[PDB]
Amino acid sequence: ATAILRPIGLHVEKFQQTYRKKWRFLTSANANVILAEAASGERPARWALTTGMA
Amino acid sequence: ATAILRPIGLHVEKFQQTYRKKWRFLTSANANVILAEAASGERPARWALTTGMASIPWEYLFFYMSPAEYNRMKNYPGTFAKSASVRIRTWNTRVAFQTGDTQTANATLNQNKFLQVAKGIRSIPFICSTNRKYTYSDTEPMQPTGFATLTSYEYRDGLKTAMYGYDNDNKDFAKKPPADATGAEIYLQDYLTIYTNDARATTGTKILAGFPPYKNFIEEFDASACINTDVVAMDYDFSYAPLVPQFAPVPNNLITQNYNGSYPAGTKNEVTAAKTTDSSQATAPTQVRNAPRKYIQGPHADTTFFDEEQNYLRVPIEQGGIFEEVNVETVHDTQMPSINVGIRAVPKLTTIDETTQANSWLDAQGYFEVDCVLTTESVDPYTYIKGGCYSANTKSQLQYFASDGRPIAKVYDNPNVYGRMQMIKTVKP
Amino acid sequence: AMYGYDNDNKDFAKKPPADATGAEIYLQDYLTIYTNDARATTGTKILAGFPPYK
Amino acid sequence: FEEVNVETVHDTQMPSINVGIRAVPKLTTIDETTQANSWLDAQGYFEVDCVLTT
Amino acid sequence: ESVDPYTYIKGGCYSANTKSQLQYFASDGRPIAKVYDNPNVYGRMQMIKTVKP
DNA sequence: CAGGCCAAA
DNA sequence: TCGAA
DNA sequence: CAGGCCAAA
DNA sequence: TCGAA
DNA sequence: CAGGCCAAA
DNA sequence: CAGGCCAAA
DNA sequence: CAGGCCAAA
Repeated sequence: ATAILRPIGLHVEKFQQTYRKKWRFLTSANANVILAEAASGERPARWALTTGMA
Repeated sequence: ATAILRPIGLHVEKFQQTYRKKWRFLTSANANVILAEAASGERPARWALTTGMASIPWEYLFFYMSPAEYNRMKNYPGTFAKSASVRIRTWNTRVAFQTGDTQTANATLNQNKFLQVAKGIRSIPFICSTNRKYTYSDTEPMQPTGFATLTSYEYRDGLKTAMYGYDNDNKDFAKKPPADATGAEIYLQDYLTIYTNDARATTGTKILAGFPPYKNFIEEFDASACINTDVVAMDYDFSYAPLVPQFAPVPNNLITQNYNGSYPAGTKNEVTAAKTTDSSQATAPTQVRNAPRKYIQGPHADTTFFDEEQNYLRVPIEQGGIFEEVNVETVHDTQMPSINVGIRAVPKLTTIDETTQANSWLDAQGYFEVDCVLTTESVDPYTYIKGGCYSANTKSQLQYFASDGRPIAKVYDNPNVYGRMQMIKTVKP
Repeated sequence: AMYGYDNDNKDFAKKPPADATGAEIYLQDYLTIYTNDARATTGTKILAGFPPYK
Repeated sequence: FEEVNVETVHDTQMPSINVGIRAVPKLTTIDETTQANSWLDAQGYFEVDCVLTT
Repeated sequence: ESVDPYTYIKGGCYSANTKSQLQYFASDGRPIAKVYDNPNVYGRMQMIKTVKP
């Protein structure tokens, strides 16, 4: 029995794209210093310890 | 030495899409009858010989993509149709047991059934045939007796309407259900016609050659043994077929004063040339460069053709020679083969008093399943950092334009000249 | 149509039991595809037509 | 239907079987490019064997 | 990745019903989205209303 | 290419 | 183990 | 033995 | 490399 | 054959 | 020892 | 991945 028609489904077309970038970053070596942050609104007063990793 | 950077070039993204359709066509077996066509304007008086092979419109875009696919394809600039393919298979051919006439009909179980196929008739220099629609007689539905007023554009529009239905808001929506949805058949009504000069009104010297033997250029098969068989299989790689204009490049006039500078092309022909010929031999052929043309994208774009969608069903997909690129290129004229298929008329069993062809014919219909595929490609350059896609300057495209503003395009409906297609102004829809 | 009527029914002679006779049963329920009728729609319209159910 | 037993439940449905013969166009010619205007009568013959286990 | 359905014959691309997408919205109309700038709670990100540019 | 979506598997 | 693998 | 001619290849 | 070998 | 049911595994 | 916890894997 | 365009080879 020859099949003139078959369930070929929908004609769905799928596209793929890729994006490449190269960046150069300069980061300073900050000291580890304790800074006082005042309370404001919902934020309570807290001590802050900075770190040099960007 | 480590390389932190390398010439990675541009970020060009290429998309490929394919479109598949399956159509069922019914073609009647017209008789071979000579019809007189009166002279009108530039057309001289001519005798017309009808033939029963219906044409397969595989050179047009609606044959491959639905309106939704075409509307979405409009959103991808730089869309070039790379290839097309068509396969025609034949099913059981039907022949009437007996016609409406009953006094002399002589119904018969036995039947002779022949199928004619033509592939290169349109490109033959001397045949000068064309595709026409007839008006059949009441007593003999297989005997044409004239020509219908429907042009090729109207015929293709009606065929597309039969294929894809109407809009939901149209009042005639209930008339023609979508064949692409139902799987029904579509009666083909455009058939081949051979032509010859009508010497009756000619004054002076006359050409009395008659019709050319066009039967020597067509295949013919026994339709009884062709049940469920592949008859036609054609592939066509398009030389140049821009469906959507390329991305508009960044103009160099806003940056550099050098934009108008010239540069030597050498002996190479960088500009396409139009050739005008006269088959009446009253004037020698002429080749003209710098033909009137204008850009199809950019600051001074003229997108009349694509806005009019002439390439959907009014103009064939293949448009080589029409479109020029500013890139260092080579261009040659291109055309597509013409597929004609149909059943030969079956003579009635009644006897004939004199030696001549059949006077009456049995009704017949051929059943053709057509599977068509169209493959296209698209490009997005991403040349500049901001402001969307822009293409390179060398990718700028121009199209031939008439002095009155109408673009010039190929048409396959007119008969060929010198085995070549003819350029003509597009007509506004 | 498949199983006939009860013996006390007046219409018992109309439809013999197909399970007993082996006769056929004409089917009368067929599939129907649907699409929106945009003729009376006011404002934006959906003009997609029928889906390719084939 | 739910049970008081510690259970897992998911929605269920059955496939729909549709079978039938396509209409046969009449041999008469048609003046314009469109589908068939008249059709020959046709009937398909289907033997269905069904089993249910409980 | 991208997808074009071509579900219907005419009128451009239309997707299936099951592909319909909803987004969380505040009672005032501003959509809700993830932000990685605020500190985590329970090792989890926090949903917050987007601010109009 | 039918059973809770298919363009997922 | 509300298919069933 | 169909695509810019075929009687050319 | 406006088919394509 | 006992632990979120057993007539399920 | 980075992705909805780590002292679980 | 430079020489008459590159997203063609």
